[PDB]
Amino acid sequence: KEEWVPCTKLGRLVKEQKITSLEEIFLFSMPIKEHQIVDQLIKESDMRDELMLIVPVQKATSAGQRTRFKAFNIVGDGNGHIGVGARVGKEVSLAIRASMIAAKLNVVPIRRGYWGNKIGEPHTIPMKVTGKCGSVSVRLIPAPRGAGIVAAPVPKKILEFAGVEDVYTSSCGNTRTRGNFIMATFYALRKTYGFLTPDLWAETEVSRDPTDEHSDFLTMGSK
RNA sequence: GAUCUGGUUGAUUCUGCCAGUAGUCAUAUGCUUGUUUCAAGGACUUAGCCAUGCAUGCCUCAGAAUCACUGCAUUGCAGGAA
Repeated sequence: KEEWVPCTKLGRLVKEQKITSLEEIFLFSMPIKEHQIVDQLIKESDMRDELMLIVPVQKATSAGQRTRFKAFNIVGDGNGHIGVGARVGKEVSLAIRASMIAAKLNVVPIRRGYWGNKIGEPHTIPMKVTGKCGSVSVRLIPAPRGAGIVAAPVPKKILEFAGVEDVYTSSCGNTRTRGNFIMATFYALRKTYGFLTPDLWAETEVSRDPTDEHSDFLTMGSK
């Protein structure tokens, strides 16, 4: 690795021990634009990467074609973090790198609940949801203990990395376009904190953004 | 186990069929085979045609005994065929 010097207010606060988790970030809903902030606050040997898809892309020109590779990369942790990203390069290893980097800036937390009696730790989404990308759409359905992941290959990875165990699924549209299939399943998971349930409502006391709190630091850093 | 993949373009997103995939006391047809338990089997086309043999008879203490029938006894007794 070649070293990090932060260009963001956020990044400074992460690079010293003030912000010690990604849930502080997630709360006040600040954007992450330096991949090193996800590296810093998530322990190593607990991230699981992999490449869902690598694929050629062309364009037409005079004399012949022009070729550019492309790639999809998915990343996350079984405590409820996941992201996805896809990018392009004119060589192979390029697109690989650029995907991984992208993916670590679309990290989003995932909420889990129960199907029935509340015992143990949550193994399943609390509700039905949907996502749509392109024509192809995806629906995720709660299921009881031991039901397991009943899904196609493509979705099953998304779910497994999230920390969702038992589930069921179904889809419509052309599911054979893989890039859209991925992104659909991703948009699905997101919306479990996008929906409001009697578990919550209470009008919680709200808190100041880390920037306000730690403002002392960031002033000195300017000088 | 409330699931999918390949094929229309120079490349992309759809619609839509074709092809792949798993069962079936559901039948046929090739290749192949060491032990044991269990079990369907001329229904599909022709409810078309049939050689030969067998497939429904029955007697007890208790309906009719002169077998010219059998045993024992010697003029009676017990079996008793068709």
